[PDB]
Amino acid sequence: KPVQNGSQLFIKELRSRTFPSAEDVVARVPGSQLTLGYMEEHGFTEPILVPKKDGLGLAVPAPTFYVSDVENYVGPERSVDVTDVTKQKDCKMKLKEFVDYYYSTNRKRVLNVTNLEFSDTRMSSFVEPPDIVKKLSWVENYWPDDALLAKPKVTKYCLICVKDSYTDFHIDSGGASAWYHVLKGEKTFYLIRPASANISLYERWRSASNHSEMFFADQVDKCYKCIVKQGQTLFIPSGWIYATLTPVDCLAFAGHFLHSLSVEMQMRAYEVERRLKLGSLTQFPNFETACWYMGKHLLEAFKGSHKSGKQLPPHLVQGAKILNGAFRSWTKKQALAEHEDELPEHFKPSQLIKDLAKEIRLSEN
Ligand SMILES: O=C(O)CNC(=O)C(=O)O
Ligand SMILES: [Cl-]
Ligand code: NI
Repeated sequence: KPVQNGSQLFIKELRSRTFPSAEDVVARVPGSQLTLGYMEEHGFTEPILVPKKDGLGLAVPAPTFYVSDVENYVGPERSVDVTDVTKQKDCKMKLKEFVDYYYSTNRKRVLNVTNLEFSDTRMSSFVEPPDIVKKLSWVENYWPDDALLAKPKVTKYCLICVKDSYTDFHIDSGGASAWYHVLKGEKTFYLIRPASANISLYERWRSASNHSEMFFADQVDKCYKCIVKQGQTLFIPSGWIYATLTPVDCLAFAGHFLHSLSVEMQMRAYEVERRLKLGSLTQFPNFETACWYMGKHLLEAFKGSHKSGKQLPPHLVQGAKILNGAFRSWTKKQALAEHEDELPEHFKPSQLIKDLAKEIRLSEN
């Protein structure tokens, strides 16, 4: 007799379990200290909690902004993805109907909205991602405004979760990093380090037919518990395997981004999700396109280095090597035309690869 993940009993069982504190792993940092220099010094390999939004350059509405306000600014008629936590099955419904449920007393069901991207709505102007995210983000820096392919629509999510909701262990799509801001309520994260063997266990667990009957954290050494409270912001690094529990009704904002400190992990995660073939619904759209733009940027940086007389930093050269490898796999004979759909206009992949390979050789000397 197995326990279904996200069921009433599961939650009761999970609430009772003791986990190691995120204390020893999650750094608490004031917003003004979260700079590019800080990220480079530490490598953004561990999650970071910023207890107050001051200095982050994050814009969000006041905590007097309610789910009812979300309905108004997003649009009552908007189709949204709703997860039935007690079944771990998703469905579609008008936001109006979810909001109706949310304000119901005697909720029979445990339902959440965790995929509402609002950048195309009136609510978009009320939220601006942290400055550090804009500084790190490959799309923000390298995807041109006049591009014929649409930017990955992953920059502004509104998360609405009722008390006792649960999101099972996962790695976010594209191995993207995340910022996560709790506006009202609190959100508990269960964090697992993306050590290589953990990643492999994760892939095997997730590919198993009975994954919903198995608590993944049982298979790893350390799963850290991190409570994120009202007004706090959590930055989750590339590749981290995590689940969440919602202790009280919670409203949160989040966004996802790729960056130059985790090229290797981004590719490893992308490779895993492609073998899993999930149709994630939360997929990082045009991950490959963002990588092509990064690759073009790196080539320009290499060429520029000859005029500046200053070498690119080692992690960028290593990043270039990893990207060039991916570029080769995506354009191989058998490498499909699913891959060609993600190539930006005006790209000559075989020429880019050859030019990057040469610049890398020159740089290494
Ligand atoms: O909000 C939650 O409980 C879970 N959200 C995520 O996993 C995410 O934003 O990527
Ligand atoms: Cl990005
Ligand atoms: Ni997630």
